[PDB]
Amino acid sequence: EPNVFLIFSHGLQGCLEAQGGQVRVTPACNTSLPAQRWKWVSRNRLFNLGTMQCLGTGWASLGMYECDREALNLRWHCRTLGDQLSLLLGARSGQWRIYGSEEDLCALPYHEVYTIQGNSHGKPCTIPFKYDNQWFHGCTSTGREDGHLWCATTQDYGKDERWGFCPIKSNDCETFWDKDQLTDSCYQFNFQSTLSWREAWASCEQQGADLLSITEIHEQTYINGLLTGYSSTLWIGLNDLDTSGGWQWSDNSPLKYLNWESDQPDNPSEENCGVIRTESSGGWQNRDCSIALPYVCKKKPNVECEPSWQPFQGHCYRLQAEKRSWQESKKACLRGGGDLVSIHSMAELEFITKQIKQEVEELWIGLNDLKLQMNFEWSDGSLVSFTHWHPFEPNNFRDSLEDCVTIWGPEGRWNDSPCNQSLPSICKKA
Repeated sequence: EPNVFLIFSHGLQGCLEAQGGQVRVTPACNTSLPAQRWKWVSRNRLFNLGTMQCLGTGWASLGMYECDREALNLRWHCRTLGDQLSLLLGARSGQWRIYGSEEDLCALPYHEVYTIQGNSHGKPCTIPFKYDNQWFHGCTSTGREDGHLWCATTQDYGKDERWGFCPIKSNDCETFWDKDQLTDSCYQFNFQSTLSWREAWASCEQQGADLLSITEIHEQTYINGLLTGYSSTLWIGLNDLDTSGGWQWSDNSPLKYLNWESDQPDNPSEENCGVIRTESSGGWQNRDCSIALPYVCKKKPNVECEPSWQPFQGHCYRLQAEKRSWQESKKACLRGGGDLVSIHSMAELEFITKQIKQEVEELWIGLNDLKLQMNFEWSDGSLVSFTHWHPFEPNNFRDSLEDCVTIWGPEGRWNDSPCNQSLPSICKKA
């Protein structure tokens, strides 16, 4: 019902129809009628709800045939379909569009829907498929008692007995999820499935979810945690993929907590997607995004300033041209009754970079990991709600221990560097 649509011709002023094995175009289009209702399916086949059959011709013997029929041509490219109909039917501006909205017929293609459990290793729903000589164009609950929506991963479940569960967008977390009662976070460890990162990213999105994000040390300890006793290597949605940026979370979460393996990450150019390993007791490694590994999903239900200080929104900001270590830079802020600058918004980053930093190369900012290594916090106890690393940053967490963060160049993105280094700094108080 969501991605089912009606084909329409302006040149012929009528929608496509199917009757038995013959195709007619009728000017009076009613969405109520299923014989006029179509949807895209696998193998570039076009599926009809009313007839529960596919459109095809012969290698101009056009009509409607069973999808299983291999000897005919049942394949259609949406981008040419409009042009083809005009040829085989004569719709002699004269273009073919979706009935409701003037959208191309490629507006709602068939998305591979990835399974979750079952003897099928996450393999996508084969649509259509045949159980007990009945054609299905989606997931059905018939053949179960628990009522859970399931589908097959082959042309014939009677012959192959290959099945899987269906993804369900929801705001509860039951049967398919474990729940952390401290944070209302629901996690899903798909040990058996084997999908790419891009494929896995999809399978999570399909469930009103996304790939894992470990934003706090508590999350890692909890997960460490649920992995206990098991053997696997799982995708986590830690990517290097933003060409113009460093590491980030697939859910645009702030990268404040790290748990890389000792000699990791190596090959940040070829291996752009991160994984969690049980063997390292929760440690992170980066691998090739093309490889097929299990994955983990995560979802959550439901001013007048001082004289030398320029203002932005709630707070006042000032530049210290004097060069110092990170720590001695923070002290000079205290002497001013403020702390090292803290950034919580992109707007705040632009101002600080455009108005305050100006044409100075590098600057210390409030971010560090001195309290606990690998866990970054702002100096003024502010929440880390924003992360804007430069490409392949951060990288100095295992080499320096006392790892501190700087703004670098015009763009305003960040490098991490030992607090050894002497640079200018920016202060912020209200």
